[PDB]
Amino acid sequence: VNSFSGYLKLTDNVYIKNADIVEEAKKVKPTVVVNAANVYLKHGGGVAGALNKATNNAMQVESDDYIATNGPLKVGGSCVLSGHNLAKHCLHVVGPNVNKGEDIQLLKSAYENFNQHEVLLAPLLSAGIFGADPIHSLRVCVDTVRTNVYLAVFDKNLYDKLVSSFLE
Repeated sequence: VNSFSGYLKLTDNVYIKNADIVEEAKKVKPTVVVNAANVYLKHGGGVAGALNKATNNAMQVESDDYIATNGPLKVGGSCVLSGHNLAKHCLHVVGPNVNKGEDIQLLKSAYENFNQHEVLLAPLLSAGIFGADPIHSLRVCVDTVRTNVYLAVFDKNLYDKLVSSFLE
């Protein structure tokens, strides 16, 4: 349980590894895995699509049920649902999509949800199709999160850029 191996320390509580977050979740068995969700919890692509596919659509079925009760999430908000076979819990967090004009300030609010959980396996929020600068997103993470965060970054080129920008 929570057997993280091969992570590089960035700060006392933020670690990083060049790895696939789905493969890590299966090896590590974490208490919490974080999903880079959208407000409708439609796990179509990116991290969200990969995590959902690894549950063979169990996560989407549960998410559809939650959205029928609560309506859409808010940007900056989150919900804790089942982790299915990847984790005990999955924390679905909505970061801002700056392509759509959503406020980059809200990325702080997004990361703040991490502080309700003592250890998390997570991706960088608001990267990819959400349009934010990933190095900037890591800055906000290390400024905001006070609990133990293990970040999985798939792209080796981006991984090297991140480790350079933080330790060089």
